[PDB]
Amino acid sequence: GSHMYLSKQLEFLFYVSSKEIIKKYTNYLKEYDLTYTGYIVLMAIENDEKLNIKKLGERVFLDSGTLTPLLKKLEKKDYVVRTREEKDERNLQISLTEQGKAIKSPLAEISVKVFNEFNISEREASDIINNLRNFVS
Amino acid sequence: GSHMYLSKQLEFLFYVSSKEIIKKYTNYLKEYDLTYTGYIVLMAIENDEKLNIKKLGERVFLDSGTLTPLLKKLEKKDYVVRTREEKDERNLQISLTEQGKAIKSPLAEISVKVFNEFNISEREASDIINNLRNFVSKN
Repeated sequence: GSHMYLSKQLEFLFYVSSKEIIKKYTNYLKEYDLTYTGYIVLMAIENDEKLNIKKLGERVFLDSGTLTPLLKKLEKKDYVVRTREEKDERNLQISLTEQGKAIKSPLAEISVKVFNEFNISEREASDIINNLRNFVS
Repeated sequence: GSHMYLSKQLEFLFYVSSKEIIKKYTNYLKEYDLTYTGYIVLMAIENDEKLNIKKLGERVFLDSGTLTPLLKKLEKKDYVVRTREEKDERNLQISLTEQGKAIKSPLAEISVKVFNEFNISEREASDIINNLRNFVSKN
């Protein structure tokens, strides 16, 4: 009732919620040699798209400290291509490779599998969506 | 139907709410030279508790990869200490120091400030709480 108690409950429940979700993603993704964050990046890059490391970090809310080594990892696995620009070799363009393009869409099956494990009704899921949408406004 | 649709919305919204939340905690934690994960570890350890890096890792959903460096960093700040119980020295315990249990007092003020920023009603907050409590409870 006090905002102190509600805030501690919100803190706890958002933390555990997101961590339980991520743990399930990590389990499904391990056989793809992917982390949850690597998954998020591949899904965020739109297939015919070329984009800057800074624009990608904004879309996905990661700083260059995290993205940079992640991209090299993805580049090693041949899911992303990191092409240095002609004039400024510092500046990098990021795009999906052919297999990076392909493994999206088996990866697109994973979200259904993760959330079905929580066994909530469509109604409960719609309530959570409406809760969180209003929350993110 | 709607399972594919609903799962994408849920994924997105849990991802973005977590980023928005952590961003606000990070702001308030600058003062204290603590990372968000640092804050979470300090609050998770009850003032007079001893526990394994395994068990602490369970609680805060962190593996040794990430916890090991975190603990040594908190230990050099003098907030935590690592000890082995004489009954079984194989068990490496972690517990809070005196000044590690101390500054948990001003840190405990942060959560109210963070969630106040979203400007939701007590009814909305209570409903979020009830819905997430239902979600988490089946693990």
